[PDB]
Amino acid sequence: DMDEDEKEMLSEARARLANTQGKKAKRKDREKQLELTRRLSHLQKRREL
RNA sequence: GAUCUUCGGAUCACUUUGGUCAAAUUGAAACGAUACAGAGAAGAUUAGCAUGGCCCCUGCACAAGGAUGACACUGCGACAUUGAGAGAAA
Ligand SMILES: [Mg+2]
Ligand SMILES: [Mg+2]
Ligand SMILES: [Mg+2]
Ligand SMILES: [Mg+2]
Repeated sequence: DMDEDEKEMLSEARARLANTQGKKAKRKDREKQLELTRRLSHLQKRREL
């Protein structure tokens, strides 16, 4: 337990240090990812037609 | 027509029309239904003020609210070289 719990906090800390984007960065990129993914299906409909 | 007065002749009164349709689908609000997604500040929860306009609603308002109303970028570069080595073209 004690060896295991030390290794958990050591991995959680590597996440904190790694990313600074915040809520607005993550939600703004998903909007890009949805719009881009939406087109690829929409453009295939144009070639299909 | 009326009043004077020769049956002539006077005199009074003078050009309307507020129209985005000439008869409610195809010429002046959009919202609503549905589907998805589902709320700032570098752990998580959290008050806010501003900031900039081809974004705007509520409001008599130069009060105040509306998520802090919402939305918001950050490669370039006015190009020097040094010294050496290799390559193709004069
Ligand atoms: Mg306000
Ligand atoms: Mg808030
Ligand atoms: Mg409020
Ligand atoms: Mg504001």
